[PDB]
Amino acid sequence: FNVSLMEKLKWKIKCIENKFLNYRLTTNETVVAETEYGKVKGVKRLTVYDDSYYSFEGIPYAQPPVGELRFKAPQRPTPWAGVRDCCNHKDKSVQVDFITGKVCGSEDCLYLSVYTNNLNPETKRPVLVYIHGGGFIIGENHRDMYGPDYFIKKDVVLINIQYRLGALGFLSLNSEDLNVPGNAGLKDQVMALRWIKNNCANFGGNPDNITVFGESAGAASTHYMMLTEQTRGLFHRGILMSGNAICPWANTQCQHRAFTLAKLAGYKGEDNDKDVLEFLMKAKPQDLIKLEEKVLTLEERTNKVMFPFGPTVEPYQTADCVLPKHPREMVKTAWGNSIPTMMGNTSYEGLFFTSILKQMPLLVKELETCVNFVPSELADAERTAPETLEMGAKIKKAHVTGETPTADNFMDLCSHFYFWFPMHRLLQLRFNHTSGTPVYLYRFDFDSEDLINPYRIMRSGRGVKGVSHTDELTYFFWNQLAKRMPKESREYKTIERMTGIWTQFATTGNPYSNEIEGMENVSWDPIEKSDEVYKCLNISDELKMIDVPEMGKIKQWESMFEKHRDLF
Ligand SMILES: *B(O)c1cc(Br)cc(N2CCCC2)c1
Repeated sequence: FNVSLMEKLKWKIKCIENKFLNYRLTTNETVVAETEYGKVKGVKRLTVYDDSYYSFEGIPYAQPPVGELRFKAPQRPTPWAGVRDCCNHKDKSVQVDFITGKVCGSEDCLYLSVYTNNLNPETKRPVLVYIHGGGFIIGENHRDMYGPDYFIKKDVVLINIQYRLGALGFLSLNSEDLNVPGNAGLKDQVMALRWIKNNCANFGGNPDNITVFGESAGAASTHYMMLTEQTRGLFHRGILMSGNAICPWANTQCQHRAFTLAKLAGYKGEDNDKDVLEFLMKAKPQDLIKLEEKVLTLEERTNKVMFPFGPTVEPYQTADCVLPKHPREMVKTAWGNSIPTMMGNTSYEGLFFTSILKQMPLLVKELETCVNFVPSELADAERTAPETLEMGAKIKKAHVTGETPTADNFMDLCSHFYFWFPMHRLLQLRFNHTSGTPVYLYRFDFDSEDLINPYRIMRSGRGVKGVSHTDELTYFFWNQLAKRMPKESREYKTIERMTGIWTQFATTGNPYSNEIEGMENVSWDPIEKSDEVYKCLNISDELKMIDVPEMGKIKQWESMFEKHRDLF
């Protein structure tokens, strides 16, 4: 699973190019802004499209979670006299670099970045807050991956946050005396959102008009931020891009896995929460993150647990508790059910798993009965119960198109298991607990290899057709693999469309505007509870409202809950 020497060298070359471009697009125009915690100094930067924006990076929203603060809820940062230099980014959270294979980052990572094309707008502006994905184990707010260069064409304030990843963000212990209930990384997000609420006006933002959005684990995070009581009314729109909290990969009960991690790292002693914590508290952070890949058992991997540490139901209550119940239970009471909401997925999500399939062809044989993809809550432990075989058959008829299952059948199935089916479950649960504010659906169906992002390397997608999970990021954010596209190019037009639609929705709670090219004939209605078939804006070279192509398969997955409706 090591990225090729060829791509490692391409990547090293691109990292160097990025350093020089970043320098070249820096200006001498520094500015100072006020915050609750003291003055911050930022700087204007340029874009390759000859735009410019004010950039503040490395604004702390919490105390560095180091030493005794490791694995704990974030605390408010210490204020400062004088001016804090925010003209440079800070480290990303400790994580494995997927190109190099080496551990990178720092425990000192609780920062956010703020961007706008005008620090003194004549009216206060929509504030968009992006939470990055990466399975809660990788990711950053560095502009080599999430550059604001496209968004700042619009009159908005854009904020990109970091939050703790991996075991450092998501360790969880049952022992109440130890104050490690879990979800430290989601609590990081909460404290970032509180900072934004109370400070965005200083950068020209409207604190009464905040939109939180994210993709993949960032979408699950956004959803968590819409579910938890901790954030009630902190913001006003939400966009879930290819994920939510009901996704099987987006939460896990990981309380037993701390001991395993400790033991991988050399711990000698018994499985006792306090002894385990003390060992983990002294370990080098890079040693723990490097070994995180080894934590899951054969059984857990088989049963489709994707990450050893992630969002979890906390075993006891604390003042900072974010997830006191399972996400489905949390939907039934969520304040965020009553704010304008947009959700979507790409047209071939499962293509994302091309790399894993290449290395483990045997996975395709799982579709012979499909029992491993039956939702874990329904399946028996060995996945041999006659009921489990029955449910797996429903899945098999949904995705296997011939006598022998194919790799494409596998990836199609993945689209539904990991993304479309959780979306369906969320929409149906939400309809029974909402003021009635609208939810809009999109389907991202624009395929190009003329402009890409780094995930395409991770998924072995060079020369591969189809719109994978993460392919839409390319049209939202600058990354170091990008380039200036001709303004009449289909790629450039898609950048304008995506940032336009998101800015339009952020502003009004309605993603339609006849000011967007190609939307002239679009009648984009939100989903109603009585709808048997979901309507979505399909985003390709043309913008077209269609019934969701995935609907039939979605209903087939739902039928597995025929005799278990209370679990749907
Ligand atoms: B999104 O943050 C996301 C979803 C899935 Br499913 C899997 C990942 N990974 C797996 C390998 C690294 C990130 C991310």
